Amino acid sequence: VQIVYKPVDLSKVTSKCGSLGNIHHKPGGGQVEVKSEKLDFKDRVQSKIGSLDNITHVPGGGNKKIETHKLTFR
Amino acid sequence: VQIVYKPVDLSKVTSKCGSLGNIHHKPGGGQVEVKSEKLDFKDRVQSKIGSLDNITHVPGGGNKKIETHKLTFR
Amino acid sequence: VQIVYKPVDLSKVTSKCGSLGNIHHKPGGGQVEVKSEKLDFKDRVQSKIGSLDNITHVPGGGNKKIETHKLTFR
Amino acid sequence: VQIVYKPVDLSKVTSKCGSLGNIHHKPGGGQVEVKSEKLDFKDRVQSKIGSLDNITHVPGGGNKKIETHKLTFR
Amino acid sequence: VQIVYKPVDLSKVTSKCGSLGNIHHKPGGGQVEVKSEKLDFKDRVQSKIGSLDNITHVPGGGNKKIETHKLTFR
Amino acid sequence: VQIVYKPVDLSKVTSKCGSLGNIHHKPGGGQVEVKSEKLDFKDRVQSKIGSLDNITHVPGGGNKKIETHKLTFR
Amino acid sequence: VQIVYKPVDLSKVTSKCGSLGNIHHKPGGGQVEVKSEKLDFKDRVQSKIGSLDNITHVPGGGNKKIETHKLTFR
Amino acid sequence: VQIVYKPVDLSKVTSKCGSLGNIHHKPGGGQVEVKSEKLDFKDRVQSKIGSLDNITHVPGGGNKKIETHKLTFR
Amino acid sequence: VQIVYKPVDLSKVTSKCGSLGNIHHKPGGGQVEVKSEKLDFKDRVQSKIGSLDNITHVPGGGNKKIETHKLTFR
Amino acid sequence: VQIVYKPVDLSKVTSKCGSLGNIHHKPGGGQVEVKSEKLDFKDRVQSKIGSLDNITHVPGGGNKKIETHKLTFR
Repeated sequence: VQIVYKPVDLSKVTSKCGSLGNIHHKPGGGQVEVKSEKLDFKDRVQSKIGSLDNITHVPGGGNKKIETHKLTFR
Repeated sequence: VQIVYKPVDLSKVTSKCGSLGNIHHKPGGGQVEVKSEKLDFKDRVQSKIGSLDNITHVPGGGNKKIETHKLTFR
Repeated sequence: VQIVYKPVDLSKVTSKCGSLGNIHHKPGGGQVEVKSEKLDFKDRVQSKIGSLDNITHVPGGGNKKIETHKLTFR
Repeated sequence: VQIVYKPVDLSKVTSKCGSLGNIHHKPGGGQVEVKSEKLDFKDRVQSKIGSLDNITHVPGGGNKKIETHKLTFR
Repeated sequence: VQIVYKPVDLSKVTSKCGSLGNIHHKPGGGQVEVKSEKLDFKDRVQSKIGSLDNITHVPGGGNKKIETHKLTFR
Repeated sequence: VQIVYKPVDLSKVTSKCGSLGNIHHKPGGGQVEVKSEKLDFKDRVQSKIGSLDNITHVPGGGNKKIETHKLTFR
Repeated sequence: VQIVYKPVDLSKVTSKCGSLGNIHHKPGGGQVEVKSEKLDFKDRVQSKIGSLDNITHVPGGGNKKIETHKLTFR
Repeated sequence: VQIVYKPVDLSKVTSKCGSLGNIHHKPGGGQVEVKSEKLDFKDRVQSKIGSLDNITHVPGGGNKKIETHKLTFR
Repeated sequence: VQIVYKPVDLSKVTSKCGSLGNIHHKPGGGQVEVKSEKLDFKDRVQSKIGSLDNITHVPGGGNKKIETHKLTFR
Repeated sequence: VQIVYKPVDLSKVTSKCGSLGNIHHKPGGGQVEVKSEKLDFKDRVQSKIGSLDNITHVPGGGNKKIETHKLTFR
């Protein structure tokens, strides 16, 4: 029983951008009304209730590598 | 019983952009009204209830590699 | 019993863009009204209830490679 | 019993675009009214209920390769 | 019992576009009214109920390769 | 020269209504596009140019008497 | 030369309404686009140019008497 | 030369309303775009240019009498 | 030359309303864009340019009498 | 030359209202953008340029009498 785990990974992620100019985020907010009474969350819940919200994201490169290696022997 | 796991991966993701000009995000917000009473979430729930929301995303390159390697021996 | 897993992968994703000009996202928001009483979510639910929402996405290259390698021995 | 998994993959995805000009997304929002009482979601549900929503996507290249390699030995 | 899996794949997807001019997406929204009471979704449901929605997509190249390789030995 | 102006006017306008029930005015608006260059209005002009508009009028009685008495001696 | 101006006016306007119930005015607005360059208005002009507008009028009685008495001696 | 101006005016305007119930004015606003360059108004001009606007009027009685008496001796 | 101006005016305006209930004015605002360069107003001009505006008027009785008496001797 | 100006005016304006209940004015504001360069106003101009504005008026009786008496001897 011989298991050889040898992932040869050569990877490059490259973003080339000269200049990012005028980014204008001007939002006139509104109205959010939320009515509830009983909220039950047990395990690993991500919940946003009644949000007015503004996200301006300007990453120079925004590159993301996700690598998962799982080996299980039963 | 011999298992040879040898994924030779050579990968390149390349975005070339000179300049990003005028990005204008001006939204006049409105009205969101949500009525509930009983909310039950058990396991691994992602829930957005009653949101007014504004996302401006300007990544220079926006490149994303997702690589999953799973080996299971039963 | 010999299993040789050798995926030779040479892949390139290339986006070349000189300049991105005027992107104008101006939306006049409206009205969203949602009435419920009892919401039950058990496992791995993604749910958006009562959203008014504005997404401006301007990636320089927007390239995404998804690679899944699964080997199972029973 | 010999299994040789050797996918030689040479692939290139190439988008060449000089300039992207005026993109104008101005939508006058309307009205969405949704009435329900009892919602039950068990496993792996993606549900959007009562949304008014605006998506402006201008990727420089928008190239996406999806590669799935599955080998199962029973 | 010898299985030789050797797909030699040489593939190129190429979009050449000089300039993309005026894209104008101005839609006057209307009215959507949806009435239900009991909704039951068990496994792997994708459901949109009561949406008014606006999608402007202008990818520079919009090229997508989908490759699935499945080998099963019983 | 004798002018006797004696209009004996006895007038009654009567509207009897018990109850006015559900009046529902929900119109999905559309699009109006009007192009002109030179507009000249001299005396007593009433002009509506490029209107999208919604009028809900529910008067309890809506009674209107118009009485004009003109006597001219030359 | 004798002018007797004696208009005996007895007038009653009567609206009787018990109750006015549900009046619902929910209009999804649209888009109005008006292009002009030169507008000249001299005397007593009433002009609405490029309006999106919503009027909900619920008068209890809405009764209007207009009475004009003009006597001119030349 | 004898002018007798004796308008005997007995007038009553009467609105009787028990109760005014639910008046709901919820309008999702839209978009108004107006382009002009040169506007010239000399005498007694009433002009609305580029308005998005919402008027909710609920007078208990809304009764209006307009009476004009003009006598001119030349 | 005898001018007798004796307008005997007996007038009553009466609004009787028991109770005014739920008046709900919730408007999701939109977007108004107005472009001009040169505006010339000489005498007695009433002008609204580029307004987004919300008027909720609930007078208990809303009764208005307008009476003009003009006598001119030349 | 005898001018007798004797307007006998007996007038009553009466609004009777028991109670005014829930008046709810919740407006989600939007966006107003106005561009001009040269504005010339000479005599008696009333002008509103670029306003977003909210007026809630709840007078108990809202009764207004306007009476103008003009006598001119040339």
